[PDB]
Amino acid sequence: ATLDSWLSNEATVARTAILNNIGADGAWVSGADSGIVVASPSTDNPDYFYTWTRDSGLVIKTLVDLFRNGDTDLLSTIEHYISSQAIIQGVSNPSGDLSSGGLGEPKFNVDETAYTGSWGRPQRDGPALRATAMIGFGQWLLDNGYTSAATEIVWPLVRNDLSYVAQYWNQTGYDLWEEVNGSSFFTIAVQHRALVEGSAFATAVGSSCSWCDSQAPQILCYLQSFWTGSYILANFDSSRSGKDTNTLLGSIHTFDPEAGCDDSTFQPCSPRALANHKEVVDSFRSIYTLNDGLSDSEAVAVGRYPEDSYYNGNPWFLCTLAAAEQLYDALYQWDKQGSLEITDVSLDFFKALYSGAATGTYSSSSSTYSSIVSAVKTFADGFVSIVETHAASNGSLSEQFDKSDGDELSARDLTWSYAALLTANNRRNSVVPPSWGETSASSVPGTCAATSASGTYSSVTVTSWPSIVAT
Ligand SMILES: *[C@@H]1O[C@H](CO)[C@@H](O[C@@H]2O[C@H](CO)[C@@H](O[C@@H]3O[C@H](CO[C@H]4O[C@H](CO[C@H]5O[C@H](CO)[C@@H](O)[C@H](O)[C@@H]5O)[C@@H](O)[C@H](O[C@H]5O[C@H](CO)[C@@H](O)[C@H](O)[C@@H]5O)[C@@H]4O)[C@@H](O)[C@H](O[C@H]4O[C@H](CO)[C@@H](O)[C@H](O)[C@@H]4O[C@H]4O[C@H](CO)[C@@H](O)[C@H](O)[C@@H]4O[C@H]4O[C@H](CO)[C@@H](O)[C@H](O)[C@@H]4O)[C@@H]3O)[C@H](O)[C@H]2NC(C)=O)[C@H](O)[C@H]1NC(C)=O
Ligand SMILES: *[C@@H]1O[C@H](CO)[C@@H](O[C@@H]2O[C@H](CO)[C@@H](O[C@@H]3O[C@H](CO)[C@@H](O)[C@H](O[C@H]4O[C@H](CO)[C@@H](O)[C@H](O)[C@@H]4O[C@H]4O[C@H](CO)[C@@H](O)[C@H](O)[C@@H]4O)[C@@H]3O)[C@H](O)[C@H]2NC(C)=O)[C@H](O)[C@H]1NC(C)=O
Ligand SMILES: C[C@H]1O[C@H](O[C@H]2[C@H](O)[C@@H](O)[C@@H](O[C@H]3[C@H](O)[C@@H](O)[C@@H](O)O[C@@H]3CO)O[C@@H]2CO)[C@H](O)[C@@H](O)[C@@H]1N[C@H]1C=C(CO)[C@@H](O)[C@H](O)[C@H]1O
Ligand SMILES: *[C@H]1O[C@H](CO)[C@@H](O)[C@H](O)[C@@H]1O
Ligand SMILES: *[C@H]1O[C@H](CO)[C@@H](O)[C@H](O)[C@@H]1O
Ligand SMILES: *[C@H]1O[C@H](CO)[C@@H](O)[C@H](O)[C@@H]1O
Ligand SMILES: *[C@H]1O[C@H](CO)[C@@H](O)[C@H](O)[C@@H]1O
Ligand SMILES: *[C@H]1O[C@H](CO)[C@@H](O)[C@H](O)[C@@H]1O
Ligand SMILES: *[C@H]1O[C@H](CO)[C@@H](O)[C@H](O)[C@@H]1O
Ligand SMILES: *[C@H]1O[C@H](CO)[C@@H](O)[C@H](O)[C@@H]1O
Ligand SMILES: *[C@H]1O[C@H](CO)[C@@H](O)[C@H](O)[C@@H]1O
Ligand SMILES: *[C@H]1O[C@H](CO)[C@@H](O)[C@H](O)[C@@H]1O
Ligand SMILES: *[C@H]1O[C@H](CO)[C@@H](O)[C@H](O)[C@@H]1O
Repeated sequence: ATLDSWLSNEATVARTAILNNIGADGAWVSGADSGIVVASPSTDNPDYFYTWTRDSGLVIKTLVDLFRNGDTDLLSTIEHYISSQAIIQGVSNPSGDLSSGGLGEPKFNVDETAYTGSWGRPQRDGPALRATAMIGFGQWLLDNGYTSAATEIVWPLVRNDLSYVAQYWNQTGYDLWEEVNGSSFFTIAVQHRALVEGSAFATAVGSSCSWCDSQAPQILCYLQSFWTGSYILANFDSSRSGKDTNTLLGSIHTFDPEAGCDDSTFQPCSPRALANHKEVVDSFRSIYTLNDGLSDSEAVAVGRYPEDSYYNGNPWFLCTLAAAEQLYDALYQWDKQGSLEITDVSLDFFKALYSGAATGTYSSSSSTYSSIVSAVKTFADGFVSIVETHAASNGSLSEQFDKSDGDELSARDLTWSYAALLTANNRRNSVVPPSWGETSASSVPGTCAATSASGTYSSVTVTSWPSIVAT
């Protein structure tokens, strides 16, 4: 269709735009140091000309997956990023120093100096996301015989971030949207993931991560509290409803292609994640004029949370794409398992798309399976069409699009918007990320304990990168 062709061309635009936003050769961000991912080239109204640990980590993880799939030209970009982080980790900032909380700092100036003004800090999801991005490259390094780079450069940087996660996971902080000071689903979910793959990586380089091991099961134990019985609570200590795309992001970014539809880890096809998906998406159906007239079986423009007032509260490209990505992941999981199950928890999600839905197990060769996956694929593609409809003619994706007229607003050419497009497109094409070991990390302890474990901190100096040839 035109969606297919638009996506193929947009994926090329997205890759280029991301590179334009990374220093020190990025065309849109002169001033940014080497390997510094800038959130947006917008220097004013709003000023997003800074580097966020979260956006950077999410973007780099996307680039690492493309690289491992054959986009070898991204190698230098990844190396520069890792080199820049060795410096950033040691930058004394309002959150602290390397070993005293500095790693939880949300953003920095593009020249690698600390941002000293007031900001919602700390944001504990950053160290987890940065660790996950680096671990993926470290795995490639190990697999391709560059053991030294993995052991001496990557591992020590990762060890710092994992120590921060294990030490402070059970403390409040700001959510990914930088507004709620409390405890957040997305954050807890990505932290659990980071400790699990961090322990596997530590073992691989001949070291260990005892703190990853003791804390991961406890974080997972706590993660269960976010399920309300009908949807996933985005944050504790909040007065909002709790329906928030924060939860869809938590699911797609902790998706493991080897995982079943596990409720404990909220995988994309888990009854809990599907039930949550309908609750979150439905919360935007009546608040945006842009959604007027659409029925419940049709995709709609999705924002962050229904109570949002940032720029008056509008749909976001990355949030609308996350709604589609969770479904592409679920389709992949159902296909790989050879069946789909409908339970009392997920019945409403399915019934909205296929009125004949009934609880039961449906094999991939059954008529019901076929009807359901077709309906789900159409629904998912629907979200992507809404994005296509509001992107600029040359493919530019801003942070938000107007709730009434769909015009682009807020930060222009948002790097995260482009990475979200690349991942949704990949999943749509059944291109999945490497597994993180969910299959041996979904067991919940019988009793949850408020605890922590302190790891270790040590400053890393990147003397030089070996002549790595990636073919
Ligand atoms: C698809 O096509 C689109 C359209 O062409 C492409 O998007 C355009 O991309 C160009 C860059 O190639 C952008 O140029 C920059 O513009 C800003 C000013 O932007 C504001 O004003 C624009 C003009 O407004 C007026 O005209 C329009 C009609 O043309 C009219 O409608 C409007 O009412 C008004 O009359 C606006 O268009 C623009 O809006 C956009 O952004 C909004 C905010 O994000 C968003 O909400 C909107 O929806 C819209 O998207 C906005 O209001 C210039 O400031 C900027 O100049 C800097 O960069 C150039 C080099 O790139 C440099 O020569 C300048 O000296 C200056 O450099 C500073 O900033 C750089 C980073 O931006 C930095 O690297 C430099 O070192 C330097 O930084 C230092 O100083 C700053 C001072 O603030 C400081 O903060 C730093 O710390 C540091 O010390 C560019 O000229 C267009 O804005 C943009 N247009 C649109 C509509 O988006 C798109 O890229 C294409 N996509 C693809 C994939 O190809
Ligand atoms: C550190 O780790 C410990 C151990 O894991 C954490 O302790 C657990 O904390 C959770 C969350 O407080 C707690 O769960 C609550 O149990 C209560 C009953 O014992 C419930 O009343 C409470 O209900 C809320 O959550 C439900 C979903 O589970 C919602 O359906 C319900 O509407 C409630 O949500 C509203 O109210 C809360 C106030 O609790 C508010 O913050 C929300 O925004 C929302 O408005 C929870 O189920 C566990 O019992 C605790 N476990 C133990 C063993 O003590 C601790 O929270 C961690 N601390 C940090 C900072 O990480
Ligand atoms: C970029 C960021 O901007 C906004 O956040 C800041 C607010 O503008 C400030 O007002 C202040 O928010 C405080 C509230 O006013 C207060 O009522 C209470 O909620 O505490 C808040 C924190 O102290 O500071 C905010 C920064 O912490 C906007 O609300 C926020 O959502 C924006 N974040 C986006 C930007 C990027 C960069 O691409 C992403 O990393 C985030 O995920 C986006 O959500
Ligand atoms: C998640 O992982 C646990 C082990 O930690 C399994 O028991 C479960 O079946 C799933 O694979
Ligand atoms: C599954 O595994 C976890 C540890 O990962 C245990 O805590 C749980 O009791 C179950 O054996
Ligand atoms: C948190 O609590 C656990 C036990 O509940 C300890 O093992 C840990 O050292 C920390 O005190
Ligand atoms: C994390 O916090 C626990 C308390 O829950 C401490 O015992 C531990 O030393 C670390 O500081
Ligand atoms: C956590 O606590 C341990 C023991 O005090 C330290 O070694 C570590 O640096 C972190 O502060
Ligand atoms: C924690 O442990 C690391 C790795 O063993 C040390 O290098 C560091 O100094 C701290 O003692
Ligand atoms: C802690 O560990 C780092 C990474 O190996 C070293 O650079 C530092 O000198 C200290 O041994
Ligand atoms: C590790 O941390 C030190 C400061 O404690 C820095 O000088 C070094 O560049 C690295 O970031
Ligand atoms: C890397 O190593 C250098 C010394 O070669 C230190 O100055 C830096 O703090 C980091 O440990
Ligand atoms: C690169 O190698 C130098 C050799 O002196 C170290 O000092 C530095 O810590 C980095 O590992």
